[PDB]
Amino acid sequence: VANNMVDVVPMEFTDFIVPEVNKELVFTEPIQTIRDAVVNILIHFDRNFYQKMKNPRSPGYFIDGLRALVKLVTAKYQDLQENQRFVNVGLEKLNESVLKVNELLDRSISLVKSLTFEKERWLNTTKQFSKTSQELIGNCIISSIYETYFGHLNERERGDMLVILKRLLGKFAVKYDVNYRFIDYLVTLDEKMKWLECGLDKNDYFLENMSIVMNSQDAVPFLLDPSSHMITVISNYYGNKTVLLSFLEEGFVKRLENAVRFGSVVIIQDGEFFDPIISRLISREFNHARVTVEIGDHEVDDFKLFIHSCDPSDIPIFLRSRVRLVHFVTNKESIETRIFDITLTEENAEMQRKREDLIKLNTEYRLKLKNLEKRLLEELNELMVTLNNLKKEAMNIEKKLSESEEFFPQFDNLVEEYSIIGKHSV
Repeated sequence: VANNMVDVVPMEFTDFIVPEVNKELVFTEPIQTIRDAVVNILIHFDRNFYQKMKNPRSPGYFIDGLRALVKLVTAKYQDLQENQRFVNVGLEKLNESVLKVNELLDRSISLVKSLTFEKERWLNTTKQFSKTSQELIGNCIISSIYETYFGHLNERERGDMLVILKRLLGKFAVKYDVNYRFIDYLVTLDEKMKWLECGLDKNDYFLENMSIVMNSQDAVPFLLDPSSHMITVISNYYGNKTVLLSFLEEGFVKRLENAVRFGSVVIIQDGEFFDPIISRLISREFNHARVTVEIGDHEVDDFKLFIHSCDPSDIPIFLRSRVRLVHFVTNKESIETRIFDITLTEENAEMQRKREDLIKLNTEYRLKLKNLEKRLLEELNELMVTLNNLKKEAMNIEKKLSESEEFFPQFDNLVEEYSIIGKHSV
């Protein structure tokens, strides 16, 4: 099943070294390509996941994870292919311009130095894209698994399962990122600003949960929010598009049929009292004629569905398999993370502000450097000024990275001295 799912997407783009593992640890055909290693890794993760969560085990998580893996791999691989084509064309254009300049003593020395700097930058970029290509499949596994398995987890168990996943990636010799983060890699600053202005909590966990809620295009999202603030933030996010509803209301059939005819976003309250009338809609068993679904006793033809519930105590059978289960329930790990964050923001706001501003400035510097590189490559298909500006931006980025590396030991010492306070408060 996994092989037929992953044999449609180009995976065999990077090198692979065959690891030495036990014969009992492998399940598919002997390791010859990327696909068998990916399947072995993900089935080992599935077994370890069902061992950790401790009854029959539904294979729906496997299908959801395989679909999300396909989507993440195709999107990230397409983006990396465009970036690699762009840097290759840029290197070719730079080599042609250098040859033309050398064909036609201070100016010659400056041109030679600029060409050498451009060649060194191109070599460093080639190494960077090579590392990114080797890293790509590992990051895609991390992201899709995080999307389809880690929704209903608190922070500590989520981190432990991520540790298990990177250990499994290391065992089958598939490289990944030592400092992976969903927010930094697949969320930009504009979505962060949008989420925070809509009324979201400043903690990272609720941001991640909202991200996997709005990045689940296959399964319908389930929200277990006892404090019911996600209803308000979704209302603020969607504006007038929200149509709030619950099973307690009598006319839910009329409201849903009007909504699906209009195509509005619907949020359902009281998730513990589900009615199977919309089981066709939550399962997306449509018929293509025009796309039609059968709801109730009458056939009905940009519609989204959300489920909201304030019951942290029962999820209906087969709904938990047809939904994306996320949680907004505070636990001991959440308490520890929140008190750590508030302690950090109350002891020294200058260091936190400097770190955040440095990260944002590095991102803006990278964006400006990419824009300037695209502009100069478009102009080529003058040069010294753009090269000097790019060198200055790279030097500023390196200085900010060095400052962050030097301040990282201070953060580690703070964590070491404040774990006592964290465990005491818990």
